[PDB]
Amino acid sequence: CPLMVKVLDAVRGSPAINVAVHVFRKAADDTWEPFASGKTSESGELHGLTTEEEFVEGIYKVEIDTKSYWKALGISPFHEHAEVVFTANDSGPRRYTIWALLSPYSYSTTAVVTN
Amino acid sequence: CPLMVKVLDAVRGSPAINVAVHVFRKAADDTWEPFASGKTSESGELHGLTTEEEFVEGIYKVEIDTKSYWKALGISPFHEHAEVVFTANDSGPRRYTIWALLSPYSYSTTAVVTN
Amino acid sequence: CPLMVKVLDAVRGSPAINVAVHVFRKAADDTWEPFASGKTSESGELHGLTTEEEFVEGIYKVEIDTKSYWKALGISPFHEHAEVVFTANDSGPRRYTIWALLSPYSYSTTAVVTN
Amino acid sequence: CPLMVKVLDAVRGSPAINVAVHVFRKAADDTWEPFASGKTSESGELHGLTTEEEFVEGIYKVEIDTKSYWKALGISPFHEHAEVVFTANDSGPRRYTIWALLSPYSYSTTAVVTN
Ligand SMILES: [Cl-]
Ligand SMILES: [Cl-]
Repeated sequence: CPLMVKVLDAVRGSPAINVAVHVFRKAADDTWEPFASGKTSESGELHGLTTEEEFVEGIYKVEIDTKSYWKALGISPFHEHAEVVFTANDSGPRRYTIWALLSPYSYSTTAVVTN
Repeated sequence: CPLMVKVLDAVRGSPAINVAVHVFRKAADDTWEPFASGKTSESGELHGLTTEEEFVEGIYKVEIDTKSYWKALGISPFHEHAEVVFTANDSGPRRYTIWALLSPYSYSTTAVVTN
Repeated sequence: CPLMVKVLDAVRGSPAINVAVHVFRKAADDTWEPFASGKTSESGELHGLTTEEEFVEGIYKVEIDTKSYWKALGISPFHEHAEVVFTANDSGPRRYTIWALLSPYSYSTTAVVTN
Repeated sequence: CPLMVKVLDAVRGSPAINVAVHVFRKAADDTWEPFASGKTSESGELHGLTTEEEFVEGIYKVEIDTKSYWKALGISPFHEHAEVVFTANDSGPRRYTIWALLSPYSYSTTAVVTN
C-alpha cells in the first residue's frame, strides 16, 4: 500500500467518514490527469488507491472533498476542499500516508514518508 | 483591505519572509485565471493584493510557494505549495485573512473572516 | 511588548474573543506561580501582559481557557485548556508571540520569536 | 486499549520515535498524581499505558517530552513539552487516541474519542 489517506474531524473528535478523495497526476502537457479516487472508511482511512506498479514518479495532487463532508453535517465551511500537492518517488519508491485534520474554517495536512 | 495573507514558519519560530503567493479566480471555462500575487513582507504578511471593487463573489485559490521557501533555507520539503481554495460570499461587510503555518512535511491553514 | 497572545477560532473563522489567558512562572520550589493574566480582545489579542523589566529568563506557562470559551458557544470541547510551556532565553533582543488555533477536539500552538 | 498516544515529526515526515510520555491524574487535593508513562515505538505509537479497570473518571494530563526529542536531533526547540489536559470517562468509558504533530516552534494535538 504505497499511498494511504487518513482524515480526522476536529469538531466531533472522530474519524471523518465517507469523505470523497480524488488523486491526480501531472501529465507532460502540465495538466492534471485523474489517477485514483475513493471514500474514507468508518475509521476515516482510505486504502487501496493505487499499487507499487502504477504509482510511478510524478507530481501528485490529493483533493479531499471537505465541503461536501461539512455540508452533510449542516455546517457551511470555508474551503472547497483540502489540496495536498507533492512530488512522489523522486529518489525511488516510498510509502506515503497523508493525514488531514478538518475544522469548518481550517485544515492541517501532514505526510508520513517511509522507505 | 479585503484579502490578506499571513505566513508563519514553525521550524524557525518566525514570520515566513519573502514567500511567493499567487491568487487565482475560477473562470467560466473552469480554469484558474491569475488574479493577484506578491511576496510576504518581513512580518510574513502580504497586504494590498486586491480591492473591494475587484474582489467580487467567485471561487478563489491562494497558492503559497512553500517548496521554494524551504529550499532557500536548505530544508527538504514535502509539498510543492500550500493551496487554499474557497468561495467568497457577500453576507454583509467582510475581510478575509488567510493564515498559513508551515513545517517541512506539514501545513495548517485557517481563514479569519471579520465584519 | 515582550509577550503577546493571539487566539483564533477554527469553527467560526474568527478571532477567539474574551478568552481567559493565565501566565505562570516556575518558582524555586518547582511550583507554578501566577505571573500575569487577561482576556483576549475583539481581535483575539492579548497585549500588555508584562514588561521587559519583569519578563526575566525562566520557565513560563501560558494557560488558555479553551473549555470555558467552547462552553460559552454551546460546543462540547475535549481539552480543559491549551497549555504552552517554554523557557524564555536572552539571546539578544526578543519579542514572543504565542499563537493558538482552536477547534473543539484539537488545538495548535506556535511561537513567533522576533528581534 | 482505552488510552493511546501517537506522535509525528513534521520536520522529517516520520513517526516521532522514543518520545517519553507521562500521564497524570488530578487527585482530590487538586495535585497531579503520576498515573502511567512510556516511550513511543518505531511507529510513533504508545500502547498499553493503562487498562479499562484502572482508567476511571477524572481529569488527566498527558505530558509529551518534546524538548528531549528535539535535543536528541540537535535542534533547540521552543516548548518544554506538549501538554494535553482533559476530562476522561465523564459519561461512561471511552477509548481515547491522542495525536501530537511536532515542529521545533509549534505543536498540534487532536483527540479521537470512540465508544
Ligand atoms: Cl449568495
Ligand atoms: Cl542563557
